[PDB]
Amino acid sequence: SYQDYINCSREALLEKMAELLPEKRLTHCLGVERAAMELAQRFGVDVEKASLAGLLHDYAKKLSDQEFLVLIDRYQLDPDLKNWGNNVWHGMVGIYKIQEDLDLHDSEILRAIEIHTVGAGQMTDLDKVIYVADYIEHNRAFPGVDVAREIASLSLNKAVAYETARTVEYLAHQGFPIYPQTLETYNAFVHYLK
Amino acid sequence: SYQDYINCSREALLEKMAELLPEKRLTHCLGVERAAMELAQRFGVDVEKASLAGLLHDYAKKLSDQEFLVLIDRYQLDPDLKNWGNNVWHGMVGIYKIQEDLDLHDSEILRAIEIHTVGAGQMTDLDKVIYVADYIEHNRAFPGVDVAREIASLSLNKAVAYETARTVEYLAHQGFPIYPQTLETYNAFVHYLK
Ligand SMILES: [Fe+3]
Ligand SMILES: [Fe+3]
Ligand SMILES: [Fe+3]
Ligand SMILES: [Fe+3]
Repeated sequence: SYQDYINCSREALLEKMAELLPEKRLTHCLGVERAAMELAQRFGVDVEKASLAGLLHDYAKKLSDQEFLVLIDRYQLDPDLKNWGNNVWHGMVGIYKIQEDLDLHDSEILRAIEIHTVGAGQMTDLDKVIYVADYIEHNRAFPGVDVAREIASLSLNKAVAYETARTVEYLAHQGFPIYPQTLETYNAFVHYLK
Repeated sequence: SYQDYINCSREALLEKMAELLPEKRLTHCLGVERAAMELAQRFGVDVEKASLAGLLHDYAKKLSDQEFLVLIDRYQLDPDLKNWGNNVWHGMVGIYKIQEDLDLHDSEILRAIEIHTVGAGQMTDLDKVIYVADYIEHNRAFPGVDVAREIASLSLNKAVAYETARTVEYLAHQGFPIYPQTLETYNAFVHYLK
């Protein structure tokens, strides 16, 4: 059960998340919970850890900038984090809020949430499951999501590679800064595209 | 004159480069020489240093992999360079071959050639001139070169930003590894797009 990892039931968690997040965002989290379960089954990851990490991954999406800056100071995190924003923070810093609120201490689940946006050069299978689940969950509708879904049916690594390449491509297309850890992920996984 | 910086005349250099490079590549170098002169005039860079760096920038384009690996060892360069290829090497390592052949010691010209492919987070105006000249020289015909040319008529910094964004976008589109220094350039300049 979820209570093996957090301080409340799944039902209790959903009630709490419904207060924290817009409807569309909670719907997304429920989508990631489901997609993570399917991917974990496929690729030999604990379905329960995948499901919970999937539900929780965007728990901190709506924290204010000030709250994130407070957490960076309190946990004495990488000071460079102050140069970024919500997209980097909600996973990389938001894990601390999740830990405070839910008493989540499982290192594997925390790490999967931590890097769900930016990845890392080295990712566990759980990390990859959450990273991909976020991109392919059934509520998502962006051009090319069909390709991501097909790839994810065959190869977890190629799915990470594809998603990361598309993210880097889109950020450069839009003229947004690219977090350096994102490139670390990109360069580590891009060989899987062939 | 060019002989103020190298061990031969411009005419002598062109004869030497004609033996080293395919016709199309030498034509390109002549295009960069010209574009660098125009940009340097516009943005307050020594036109002579810009012209020479422009002509020389791709001097080492046709060195073999083995020759580059030999130079990395001989000059005890960043060992990570062995994980890359011609695109990174011809500037970053090729400067040593240029120095050997032509007795080029001017630090400014060498640096501009060194980073003409990947840029850096900190670039001199000469560095930016060569970086942009390479992209907009009159022989180039790629979709969007007209936009690059317009931007370069107004802002050197925005031209660097635009070129770097398009390069990162294209590398990710194609599924090629992105040299980390390229991202350093991207993140440093992307603010100029606005
Ligand atoms: Fe997220
Ligand atoms: Fe998400
Ligand atoms: Fe070049
Ligand atoms: Fe060139």
